[PDB]
Amino acid sequence: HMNPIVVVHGGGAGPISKDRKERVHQGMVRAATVGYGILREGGSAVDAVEGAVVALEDDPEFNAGCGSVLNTNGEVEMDASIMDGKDLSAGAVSAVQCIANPIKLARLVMEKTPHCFLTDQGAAQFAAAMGVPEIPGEKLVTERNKKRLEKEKHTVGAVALDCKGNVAYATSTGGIVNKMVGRVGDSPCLGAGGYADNDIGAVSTTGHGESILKVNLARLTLFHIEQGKTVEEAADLSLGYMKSRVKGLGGLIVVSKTGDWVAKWTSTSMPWAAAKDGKLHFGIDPDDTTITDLP
Amino acid sequence: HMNPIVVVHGGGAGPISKDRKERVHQGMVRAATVGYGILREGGSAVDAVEGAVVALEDDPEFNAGCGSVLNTNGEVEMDASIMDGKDLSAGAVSAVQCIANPIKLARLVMEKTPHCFLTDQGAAQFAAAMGVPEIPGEKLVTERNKKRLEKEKHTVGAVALDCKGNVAYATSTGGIVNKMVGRVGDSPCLGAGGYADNDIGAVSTTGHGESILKVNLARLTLFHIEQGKTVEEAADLSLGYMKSRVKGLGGLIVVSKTGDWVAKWTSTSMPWAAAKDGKLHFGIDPDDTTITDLP
Ligand SMILES: N[C@@H](CC(=O)O)C(=O)O
Ligand SMILES: N[C@@H](CC(=O)O)C(=O)O
Ligand code: NA
Ligand code: NA
Repeated sequence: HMNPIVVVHGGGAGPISKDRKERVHQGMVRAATVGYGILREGGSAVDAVEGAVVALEDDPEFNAGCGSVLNTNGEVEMDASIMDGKDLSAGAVSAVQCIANPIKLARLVMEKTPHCFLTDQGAAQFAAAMGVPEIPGEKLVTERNKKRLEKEKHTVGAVALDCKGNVAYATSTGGIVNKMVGRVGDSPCLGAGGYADNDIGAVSTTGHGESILKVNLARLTLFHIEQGKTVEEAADLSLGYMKSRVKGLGGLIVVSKTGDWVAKWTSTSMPWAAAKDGKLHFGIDPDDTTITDLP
Repeated sequence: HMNPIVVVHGGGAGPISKDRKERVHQGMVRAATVGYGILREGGSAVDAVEGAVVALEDDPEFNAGCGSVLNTNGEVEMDASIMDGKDLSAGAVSAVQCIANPIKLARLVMEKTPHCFLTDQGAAQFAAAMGVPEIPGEKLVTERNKKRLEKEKHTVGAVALDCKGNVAYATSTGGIVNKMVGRVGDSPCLGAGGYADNDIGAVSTTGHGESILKVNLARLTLFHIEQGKTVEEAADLSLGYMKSRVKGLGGLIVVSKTGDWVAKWTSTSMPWAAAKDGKLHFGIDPDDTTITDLP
């Protein structure tokens, strides 16, 4: 049986407030442990990535679910995708409003529809039909995101490997601040915001969404892994190509089917945490990584 | 400088009857003629692919624009995307309504916004801003498509290389008949419905969208070329993979950076056409190709 692992991220970005680092760090910690606790029971890779991401959606320090950034209209529209590495089954939603957990809906699309990707109004209709509570549009909006929008008006994810050796990813976001209405980035798009294949590995992405789409970052990262590269080498190859070809910056987390894993980025920062073998790992800035025992 | 070449497809299909087959011919020659016309006239691969698909969008005989299949509530929902190989510039729309030419709307996304993908409500507001006409949904609904919907309950593309060596793809669709409200297929998804890259080539795909999304069919084809497989070898294996892994059928058109091209499909039939060196290649069933002179 495979030594299970979960990696998590809370979004590529620039410099982060030191005080905020503590809310983010604890955010990372709680999502990774949630993830590892679901795996602990011998739970599935899909379960673990879904659970990890639900936690980060509910945590207002991260741009997904509650605390999602605001579009040009000062409003929240969310993107999500989830993928099962066994049969490449996938679920995705784009442009969804006034709901707690985009990733759960994405999982609802994967499991309770013959499709893989629902959008905007039909995603809203699907949500209702599945008994997803509509939560007030103001409970997702925070004051710090309001001050983010005003200045400009003048993403979370997880990968897992379960005890049976399956891999999965989950990525969730409110997008980029001051985005057009109905803008869809890479997060809900298979191959871009993440990919998962048992014959290679699983990936969740973050960074400049258009650029991530343009280069199909998640799959590319795996193209390099098939071709015999280490998880690190491949991550640097893929992010380096996104920087070199289209001048976009980003980050990613990845676990291979051998359970070798890495977080690597070309944004200034990328909060990440991984749980493997009863230890929790954490980082924000490159070459600055701490490790603690995980009960 | 290179000889220009356009390849169009009219989508994967089951068996095609007598009447439909010849009508398919006419639409395909029109579109290949418009695209090639553009190419012989110093126009871009992007202009060529856009022109071809518009032709097939306007034509009620094809599943895109006028003549789109209807969703679960008798309404036309359309996806389209376009991509330029030079820089990986791209645009796309998903679940758009009440407009004749979603591919034209996809081009504006590329060239007028800083976004690559719009959906539904957002897409409509950007259409209104760009002056795209707002016709009633019914006028895109044909009589044939009314019939198939009541019967179910009980895609078009173009790739071009230009004289300047730019490659592009376009893909447009009405989706699949009786699709859930707001279901999004491969067609507006870079790497799925298509991919253009001046340094490899361009692919446009068709068939069961959910399969195409999962395997990233278009980008997968281009990967094979990158390994040194020829364009037909590339298509054979990428389509081969969609078959074994996700149980998925469809087809593609591919053009290498150097001029080579093919149409391949694992589905029953895929209407297609090509134009290069003053010749028109056309077929629907495997190896039925009529190579004729273009004046
Ligand atoms: N990839 C996200 C941004 C982020 O990762 O923060 C988007 O463009 O939607
Ligand atoms: N791929 C298209 C349908 C097709 O090409 O047959 C879609 O799923 O929307
Ligand atoms: Na959040
Ligand atoms: Na049409």
